[PDB]
Amino acid sequence: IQCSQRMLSFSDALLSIIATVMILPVTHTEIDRSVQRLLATRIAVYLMTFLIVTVAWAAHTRLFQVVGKTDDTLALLNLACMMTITFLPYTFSLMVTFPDVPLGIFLFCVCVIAIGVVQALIVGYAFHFPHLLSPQIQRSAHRALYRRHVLGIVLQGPALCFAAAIFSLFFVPLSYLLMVTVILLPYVSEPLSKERVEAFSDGVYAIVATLLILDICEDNVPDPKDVKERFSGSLVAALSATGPRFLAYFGSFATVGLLWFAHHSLFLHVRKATRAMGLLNTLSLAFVGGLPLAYQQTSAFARQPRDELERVRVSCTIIFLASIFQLAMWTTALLHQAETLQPSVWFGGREHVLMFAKLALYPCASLLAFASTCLLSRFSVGIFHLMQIAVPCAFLLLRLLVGLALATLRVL
Amino acid sequence: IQCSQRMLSFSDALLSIIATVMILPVTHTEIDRSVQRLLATRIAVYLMTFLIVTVAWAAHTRLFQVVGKTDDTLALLNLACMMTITFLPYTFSLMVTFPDVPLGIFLFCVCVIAIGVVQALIVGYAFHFPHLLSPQIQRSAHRALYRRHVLGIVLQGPALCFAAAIFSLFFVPLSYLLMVTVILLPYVSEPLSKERVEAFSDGVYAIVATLLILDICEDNVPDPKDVKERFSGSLVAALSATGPRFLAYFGSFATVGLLWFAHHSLFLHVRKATRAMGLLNTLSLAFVGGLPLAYQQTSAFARQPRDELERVRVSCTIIFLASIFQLAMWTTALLHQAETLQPSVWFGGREHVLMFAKLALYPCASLLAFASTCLLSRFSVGIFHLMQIAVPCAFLLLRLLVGLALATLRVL
Ligand SMILES: CCCC[C@@]1(C2CCCCC2)Cc2cc(OCCCc3nnn[nH]3)c(F)c(F)c2C1=O
Ligand SMILES: CCCC[C@@]1(C2CCCCC2)Cc2cc(OCCCc3nnn[nH]3)c(F)c(F)c2C1=O
Ligand SMILES: CC(C)CCC[C@@H](C)[C@H]1CC[C@H]2[C@@H]3CC=C4C[C@@H](O)CC[C@]4(C)[C@H]3CC[C@]12C
Ligand SMILES: CC(C)CCC[C@@H](C)[C@H]1CC[C@H]2[C@@H]3CC=C4C[C@@H](O)CC[C@]4(C)[C@H]3CC[C@]12C
Ligand SMILES: Cc1ccc(-c2ccc(F)cc2COc2ccc(CCC(=O)O)cc2)cc1
Ligand SMILES: Cc1ccc(-c2ccc(F)cc2COc2ccc(CCC(=O)O)cc2)cc1
Ligand SMILES: [K+]
Ligand SMILES: [K+]
Ligand SMILES: [K+]
Repeated sequence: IQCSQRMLSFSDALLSIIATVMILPVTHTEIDRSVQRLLATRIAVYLMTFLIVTVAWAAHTRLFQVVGKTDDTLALLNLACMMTITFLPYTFSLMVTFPDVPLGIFLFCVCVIAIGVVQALIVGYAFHFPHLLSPQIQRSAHRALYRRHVLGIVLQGPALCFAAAIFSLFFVPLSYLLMVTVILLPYVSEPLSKERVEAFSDGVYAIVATLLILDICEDNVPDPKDVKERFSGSLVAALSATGPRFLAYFGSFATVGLLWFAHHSLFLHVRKATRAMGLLNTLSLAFVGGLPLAYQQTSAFARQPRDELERVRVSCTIIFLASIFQLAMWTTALLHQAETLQPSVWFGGREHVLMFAKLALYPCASLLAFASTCLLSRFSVGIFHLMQIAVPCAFLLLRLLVGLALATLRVL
Repeated sequence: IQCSQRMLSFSDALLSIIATVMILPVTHTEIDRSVQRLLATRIAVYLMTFLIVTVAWAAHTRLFQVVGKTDDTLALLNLACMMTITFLPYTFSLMVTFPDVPLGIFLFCVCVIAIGVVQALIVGYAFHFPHLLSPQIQRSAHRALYRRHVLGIVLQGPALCFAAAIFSLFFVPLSYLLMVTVILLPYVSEPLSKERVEAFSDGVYAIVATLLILDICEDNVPDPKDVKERFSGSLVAALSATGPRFLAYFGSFATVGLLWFAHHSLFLHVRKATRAMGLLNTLSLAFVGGLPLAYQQTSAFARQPRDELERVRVSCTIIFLASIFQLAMWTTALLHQAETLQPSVWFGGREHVLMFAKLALYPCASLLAFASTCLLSRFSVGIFHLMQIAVPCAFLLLRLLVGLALATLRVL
């Protein structure tokens, strides 16, 4: 019997890595209609894999809410569960690459079944040793009903996927129907641990922020032969062609760091996060993962000014979605502010307006940038760059801006 | 004023990613003397970059031990510090690629100076607002002397690097001397936060464990055209050629997960980790990062049985080092067991022998495998595979094995 915080932290790290694995094929896509189709397919695959892995992570988190403590065998079983979960993105990609081949569907169903079987073994071991359960379960009137219930919840997905694996040899669309039902039913027919959500979001933000520096380190280190031959021995000339990559990395890191700053400030005032906030956070992270692609597109070559307008608009849309989902989380938590928010950030509270401005800095900025792309298109990219300069400073002097707005309201 | 656990957790995630960025060029090296030289250079670069980034992380951790709580401006300054640290591996690689070009040394010195300047700004802001400091520092009557000491500690590195940047235009070896002095002096002339060490190790283990699955997802998804052309439409035939990659991933994940299990069990019984344990943990993680390369080599083609012997021996050496440094950490903590270990794992304690066996499972296994590579070489790879099967099971039934050993001692 031992504490289980570090094991779940490791689980969150692994699950964030597995959720964000599928953004690498997107950011590595080369910048004609075939390229656009490939990019759309890769974006769709990334979104679906992120949603699936986040569903698996949510199931894991609400599984280990029941299993209070951990043990050596529980740690090994959790490691096995993590290994089985790590195959979700690759196997789903193989599935969607060959939709009419039953082998891909069979492999996806087998992966989901393996995850469910390991989780069922974990639950069975936990209930066989009651000291590992949470005190509420350890004391529950009918503890074994909770088992009959947790086994059903855990094994519902494996059963539907097993039936889908059956139907893949006879009727593939039916396999698709039950496979989508696996993810649909738990939400279409409860609080989520705030520590797990915080750790998953921190992992996702850390991974997304440092994608471009990883890529630059892997590829964009100048080669001495090319330095002495293409750039005539001038290392600064060699690094000049790499400059757009550095600018894209700086922009992506600044944006993702500021979004994480807003998220961190939001969650420092959350007492307990409902699953609606969990869904909104999942959507926010899914759209945050697309920021490096937007920055790569904007920093890329501009064949025509219309291409620059389109890329600036796309980047603004991605930023707007990624931040508006955080704003939606904040409003949803405000709806139940009695039990979800600290007294400081309640309606009319001390920090209410400050937090509102902190979470609305980015959506409004993206909205005005997108509006300028249609009204002041001649300066579009310029104002976009101005935004990249304005937003961090607005974060630096947010309290001063809020005080100025309060004074303006006071004199009005 | 707000709590600073999540900000430091994000910092640990970013720093682990930055520390482990440089193993990707190693695991992408495909395996005549030119290839060996390239692999040796890449391994040396990875080790040096990992050591440098771990030094930066240690400086950050012992910086934010002084700065107790955090604020909005402190969070933004920490983000800037993280961004400046993210350029250490790339700039060091550019430095070592062009040793005689002063530009690389100048860029490395500039990066270190920027990190130091941001940290000095953080310290100055913290001391200007005393409520952000730790209570020890807050109640101290020598706050000015404390500020002077932390400014000196933070800015020592920037000054030496600035002088090295001066000497790069006049005497490059002198720049090398002061640049190595930057890392040498703080250790050649104190406890380290256990949470920070745990988070950094968890990040490193999660990154190293899932390298091969990331690579497989990026590259090893079969292409429909090649599936229908090179494998005559047989998807199982296409996946068969990918099988060695899956085996290497399974082996690497199993080993890294078991090493993390031993590390987690070790640190669940640590009251406070001294910096000697920090150095040993740094070495252990540095050698853990080489496991995917060893597994890739072993799973690769065997041109000659001698090549298989050499690759098995290299993998065994890497595993032995990665686990023997954990064992050395455990023994060092046992030296000061009064203040570093819980009473259960003291000499003659309840869990002492169990933890000893848990941390010595892997070093002894690697040692016997390496010995068999010289005594029973005919079966070498076989016993190596047997080890990959034996060690996890030994972890599953470790308590039973320890009880059997205790009974054997009892009857003796
Ligand atoms: C207060 C201003 C500087 C703060 C900032 C920190 C603020 C806290 C979070 C981490 C990032 C942010 C920021 C933004 C940048 O955007 C510029 C895009 C390139 C470009 N070149 N021309 N137009 N755009 C940025 F470039 C930065 F370098 C930095 C930093 O170091
Ligand atoms: C209990 C035995 C299996 C445990 C293990 C899990 C147990 C929970 C913690 C993480 C590891 C580990 C493991 C190791 C493997 O490597 C052996 C290569 C075989 C081979 N080599 N060459 N031909 N065949 C392994 F292969 C596994 F499949 C599994 C698993 O599923
Ligand atoms: C054979 C391998 C590949 C997969 C095995 C999956 C099958 C055997 C497992 C996975 C989930 C399981 C099901 C989970 C849910 C229920 C509801 C319960 O009231 C009756 C048993 C039943 C119907 C289980 C039967 C067996 C089951 C379908
Ligand atoms: C090229 C530019 C950007 C780099 C600037 C770094 C230089 C100017 C800074 C960085 C660290 C600084 C030094 C670190 C601290 C001390 C100790 C103090 O008792 C005297 C000043 C002195 C010696 C500082 C002088 C200026 C210094 C060397
Ligand atoms: C209803 C059902 C469905 C599927 C499986 C199954 C089948 C194969 C497999 F590999 C693993 C499992 C799941 O692993 C366990 C599940 C439950 C239990 C405890 C139950 C009790 O106490 O009666 C222990 C282990 C079992 C029961
Ligand atoms: C001696 C020295 C060394 C380096 C710099 C320097 C220079 C540029 C820069 F951007 C930041 C810094 C460092 O930033 C601070 C330094 C000190 C203080 C506290 C005041 C005190 O007691 O000296 C607060 C912040 C300045 C003085
Ligand atoms: K590459
Ligand atoms: K990574
Ligand atoms: K990668």
